[PDB]
Amino acid sequence: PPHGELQYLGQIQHILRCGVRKDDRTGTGTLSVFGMQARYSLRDEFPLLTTKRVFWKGVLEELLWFIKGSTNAKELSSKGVKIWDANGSRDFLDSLGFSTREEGDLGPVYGFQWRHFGAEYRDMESDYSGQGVDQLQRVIDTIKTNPDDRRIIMCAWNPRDLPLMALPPCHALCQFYVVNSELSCQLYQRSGDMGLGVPFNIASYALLTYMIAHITGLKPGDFIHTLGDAHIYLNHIEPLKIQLQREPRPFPKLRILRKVEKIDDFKAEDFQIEGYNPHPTIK
Amino acid sequence: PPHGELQYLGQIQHILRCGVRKDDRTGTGTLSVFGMQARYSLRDEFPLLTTKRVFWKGVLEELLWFIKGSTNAKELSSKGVKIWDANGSRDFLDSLGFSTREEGDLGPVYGFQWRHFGAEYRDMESDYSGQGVDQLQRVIDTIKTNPDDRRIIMCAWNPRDLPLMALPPCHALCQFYVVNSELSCQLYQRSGDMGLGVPFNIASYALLTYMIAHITGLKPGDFIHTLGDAHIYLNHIEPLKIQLQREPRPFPKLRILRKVEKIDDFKAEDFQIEGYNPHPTIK
Repeated sequence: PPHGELQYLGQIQHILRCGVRKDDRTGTGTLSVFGMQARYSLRDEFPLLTTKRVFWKGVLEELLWFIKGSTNAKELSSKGVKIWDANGSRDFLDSLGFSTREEGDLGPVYGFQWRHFGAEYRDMESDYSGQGVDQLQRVIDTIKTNPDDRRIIMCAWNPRDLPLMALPPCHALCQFYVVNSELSCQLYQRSGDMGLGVPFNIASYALLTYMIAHITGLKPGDFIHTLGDAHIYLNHIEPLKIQLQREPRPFPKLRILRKVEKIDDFKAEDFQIEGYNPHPTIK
Repeated sequence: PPHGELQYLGQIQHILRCGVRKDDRTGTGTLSVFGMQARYSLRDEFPLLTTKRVFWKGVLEELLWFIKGSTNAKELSSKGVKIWDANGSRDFLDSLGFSTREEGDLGPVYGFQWRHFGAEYRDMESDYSGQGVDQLQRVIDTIKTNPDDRRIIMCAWNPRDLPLMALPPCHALCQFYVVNSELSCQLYQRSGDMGLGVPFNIASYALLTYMIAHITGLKPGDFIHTLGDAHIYLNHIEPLKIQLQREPRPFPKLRILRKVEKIDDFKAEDFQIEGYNPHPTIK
């Protein structure tokens, strides 16, 4: 019965052995392979990497933040997760050109894209209800009425809204799949920081799958992860070499205590990870 | 060198040997698998299904037709290809509830999105010039300026252009990757028919590569075909079993004759296949 984390650790083995140098927007060089796909099981397990601590409080905290549609990093920075705030700051904010944007305004990110697609973006405080298109719900719905639908997709990438967001989504699209009352998900990430980012995503979208299988009375299945430019920065090569050695521990279990009906009602206090024992630190 | 067709024939032995039963729309049954991804090398050879002849014409024609930005199926039938010709009648349009829809009108399909993403659609005829986001052009554009950027995505999926669209996007999106003057492309298929569909789609997106490469003085790298719902129609059971017997023949060579500068000036007679040796179909 092979372990899930070997899938992730394995992809790293590959990137290191065959990855070619490639710089980014900041020109920083990285080793990189293009086009990958891992399949983590969600069956009474939770793919929260064990060869290194994963920011669970962030994973959760941010996920709900999206569900809320909130597109103001200042509405998450106060939730105890400062992994966006630097995108709303006057400096970088105005730096992008939107010098006329309010401090904390990230723009049309996932949140607004998951509930108000195509919706003319006004502001991070502007009312958008009935405004646009909400796929997060439409996804939920379809699952319920016709789970055979092989077009239960939820795109967050918007060519129109692209040159207006704090930064393009690394999450192109995710299409849900249902068979034998099990809820499978496939996420398509365009870019992927196998070092300090990818693991945080495996969680984030394993979580959502768990939340929806909940609401829909479905049962968690397989979470397929597909990447375009899979890379790792050079700083990380050394650390990852060691972590590459650590043996993967048993994936924890995710349990929701309060039975919820409206996905929009879910609350941070509604989940509790039990059994998360990652390895100390590496650096 | 490990044959590449072993991939397709490799994904098929799985679909059968492990696929569950999953019926669909007009509801025939089919064994399914969710999450797959083959990698096809585009180095000095075109990935053309050898175990079974492929309608290279329709493939070649369809593409140029997509570049055109045509939503008129008849326009594609005119070149002697009747694949998208299903909807080319007032029978299908009304079947969805379309009256104003003058026969042949496929709606805001792919070409309309490629060239006019988010554009306001009226019908086949209208002058959509400058209306929307032309992912296609903007793609070849970015491949020349800075091919190091990881945002070369061609999204043909749009939630607001779905209810009006004819046949939903069986290619949610695709992403281009360049490195060391090499051009690679991975296509995301929300649903693929491993029987008589995938072969075509494969060749159909490999070509677009060869074209983009040629226009940007780049060399065809890899073609990552990432599938979502990969299924084998029950009908196609018996045949595909034996097709799994006839060892795969050398992948074709698509030699370009002349130098188009941009995809748009490409002509049907611009592609000469060399060495295509496909098996003799039975049924």
